[PDB]
Amino acid sequence: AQYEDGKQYTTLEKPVAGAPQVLEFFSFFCPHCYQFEEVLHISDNVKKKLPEGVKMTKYHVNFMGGDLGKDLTQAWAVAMALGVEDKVTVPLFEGVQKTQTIRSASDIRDVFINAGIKGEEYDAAWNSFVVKSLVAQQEKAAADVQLRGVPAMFVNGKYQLNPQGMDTSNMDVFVQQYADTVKYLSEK
Amino acid sequence: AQYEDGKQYTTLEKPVAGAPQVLEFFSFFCPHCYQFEEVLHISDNVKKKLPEGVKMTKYHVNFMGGDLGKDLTQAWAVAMALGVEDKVTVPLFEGVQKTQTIRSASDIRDVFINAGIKGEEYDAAWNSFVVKSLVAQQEKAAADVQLRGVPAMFVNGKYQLNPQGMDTSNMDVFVQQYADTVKYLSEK
Repeated sequence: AQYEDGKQYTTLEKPVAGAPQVLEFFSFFCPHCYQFEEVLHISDNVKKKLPEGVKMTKYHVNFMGGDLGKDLTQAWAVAMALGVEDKVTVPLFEGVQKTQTIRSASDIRDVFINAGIKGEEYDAAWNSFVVKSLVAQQEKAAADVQLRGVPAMFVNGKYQLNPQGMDTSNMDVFVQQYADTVKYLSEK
Repeated sequence: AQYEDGKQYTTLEKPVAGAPQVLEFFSFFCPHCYQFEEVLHISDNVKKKLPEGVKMTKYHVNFMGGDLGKDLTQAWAVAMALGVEDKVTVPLFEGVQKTQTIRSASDIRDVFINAGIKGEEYDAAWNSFVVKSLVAQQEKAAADVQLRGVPAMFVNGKYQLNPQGMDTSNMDVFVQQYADTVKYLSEK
């Protein structure tokens, strides 16, 4: 590939210090985020391409979905705090976008219960200051890269992936170009 | 049910002349479209309640899918041209969203071949003026109704279904409310 700023990636005007090496932002209301998760498996394929020691971080954003949007950011904080992201990502995406059965915080709670998280544990986490701090961390991270939309990925707080500039004829070629761009940027 | 403008349906500010009597839009990438068609069977339930003589039309759109999305819209034109919608809708939805076996146009072609459409016939239709025209027709219809998202349904180019307010405490009752609304608008 001939990597070029503006094509596969763009460069932040003011790089963020102490940023995660690979930082993804998403919303459970975001249609492309649904595709990135269920059909393209972007995070898994980026992980596979990168060295074993690279930290990948994934944060939820507030600006899709009204009040339920805020609740989902708090729920994603719960998931991070309990380490159950992989248990709830699909039923949260599908509950919001596919079946549209997630309408309130109670419905979000039911998803966690059905994914095996004990209700008492969910409630304790939901109300915890660990979770409150993770909510603040997600919001600050988005602010720091001046985030305007999702999905988004940032490498070393300097470079932003530009999927728009990639080939969309074949799903697996798209994923390969995306992951290979992350690898190129990571060792930049 | 007591029908009111703004409740079960809305009224287009700019009516579309010569529109199909009942016009549905969808995308094979769209999870709620999968829900509508593969789980709720909205098209089929609407059809069953429609007055005799009222035909249903269904067009594909491309909001998410880039070049592959365009391929899907052209493949849907082939399905319309060949009259094989009822043979390929299921394996196309499953292949895109569930088994992730549809990654490119070649995989779409394989679905038609497996459904009984010979490869040379699929290709002849793919490259036909009829299919080129059907692609233009799908695009133009979406533009005419100022299509914002999918799924969507329009009656007589005048009325837009509004499922948001409908009873969703029960997917069976939702389907009934939705199909009854189309029947009502068709009679108007």
